[PDB]
Amino acid sequence: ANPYERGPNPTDALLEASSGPFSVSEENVSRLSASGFGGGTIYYPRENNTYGAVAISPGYTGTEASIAWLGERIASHGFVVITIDTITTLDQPDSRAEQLNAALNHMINRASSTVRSRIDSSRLAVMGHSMGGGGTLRLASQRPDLKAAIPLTPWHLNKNWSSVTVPTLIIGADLDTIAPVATHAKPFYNSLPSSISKAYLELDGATHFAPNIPNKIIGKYSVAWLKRFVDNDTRYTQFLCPGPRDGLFGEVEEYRSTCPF
Ligand SMILES: [Cl-]
Ligand SMILES: [Cl-]
Repeated sequence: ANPYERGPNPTDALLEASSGPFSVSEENVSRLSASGFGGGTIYYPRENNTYGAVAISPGYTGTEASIAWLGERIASHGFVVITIDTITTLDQPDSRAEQLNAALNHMINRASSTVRSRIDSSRLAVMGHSMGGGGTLRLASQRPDLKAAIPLTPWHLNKNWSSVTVPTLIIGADLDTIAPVATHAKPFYNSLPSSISKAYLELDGATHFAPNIPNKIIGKYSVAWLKRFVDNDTRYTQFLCPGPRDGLFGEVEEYRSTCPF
């Protein structure tokens, strides 16, 4: 049996809820004590166990407030999650990649024993919004030991991510005029190797700012992806394969994947 399984057997309704089954506490990280990034908040499950750890970046002009809901929701499904502030809010994707890496290292090495005792440092993931999603792709290309990557409405001038080996879920937004899916999210997904576990989920009726507002579909599929790949939790394959409905009258605009994985 899988030693990394946490929490009850999942259902659609459990993943769509505003909170998962774990109570969550928070640890503040000050800007100055955050070596290589701008501080942030660590959310963790109160139940003592070891969990995978996730670092999440905002985008250009964004602060951790724009991603806080998602950090707390993911932590409530059984993850230690840091939502970061960047060194400046105008940092570019490849800078955000370095800061995500710094934040992972902070959680493992420099956070309190309350946080560190709950982290399985061999099971790490990264996520980010917009330029933070571009930073997610860059770090995933640089760190094949990561267990999952989730770029949310990502922006990056580099379209070629054929070097990425990490299981990657790209979430695009159909109405996005800031990082249009035709020039960012879809080219990124298409350049990822066909031989990795990957998926593309395009939200219906959503703008670039959809990740900054509590969103049932972003929360559901982020958690399912992290469960399946950070925890190797095959109880969550059912949500990814075949995935959300995308036909006429569907849950999303489009879903693609390399299932069965
Ligand atoms: Cl949506
Ligand atoms: Cl929603």
